[PDB]
Amino acid sequence: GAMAPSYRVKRMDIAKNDEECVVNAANPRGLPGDGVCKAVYKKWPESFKNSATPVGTAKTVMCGTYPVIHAVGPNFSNYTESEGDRELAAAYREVAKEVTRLGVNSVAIPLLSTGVYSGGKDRLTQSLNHLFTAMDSTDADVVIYCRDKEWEKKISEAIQMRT
Ligand SMILES: Nc1nnc2ccccn12
Ligand SMILES: [Cl-]
Ligand SMILES: [Cl-]
Repeated sequence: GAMAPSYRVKRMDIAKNDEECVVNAANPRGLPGDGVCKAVYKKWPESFKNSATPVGTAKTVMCGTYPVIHAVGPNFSNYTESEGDRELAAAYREVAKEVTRLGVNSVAIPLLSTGVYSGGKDRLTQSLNHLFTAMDSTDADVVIYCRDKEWEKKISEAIQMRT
């Protein structure tokens, strides 16, 4: 575990993370995809061997000794708000199990279902709160990776609020 487990946020490419493992915002078929998934495919292509897994699950594949946790959030274009909310919560619970099983002291994580799976809605608060529900009982240092400056500010404020 980390000596004083923390949450941090950084605005940069998750493929350049400084953590002991990465969470991919994966599609269920293990395809290269776009966004986080495509940068992850370019950085760790070996990790996409038998990475396909259902919505609401996480499957870890090693790239050398570096663990890539493929976490499949729901595409809110396809799910009802209610069913999507349940699957998004479940994907993060499966991430917490994998991070714990791997015995890592740190993990790089994107906000699942906030990009091309958002069904065109702002899901910063919904996705971040499900991340906290899952990860709060783990002792890994969590570093959240985001793209836009307003998202970095809002994620940083939500972390600082609970400290
Ligand atoms: N994950 C994330 N970071 N910045 C943004 C901006 C829009 C939608 C999702 N985002
Ligand atoms: Cl960058
Ligand atoms: Cl997404």
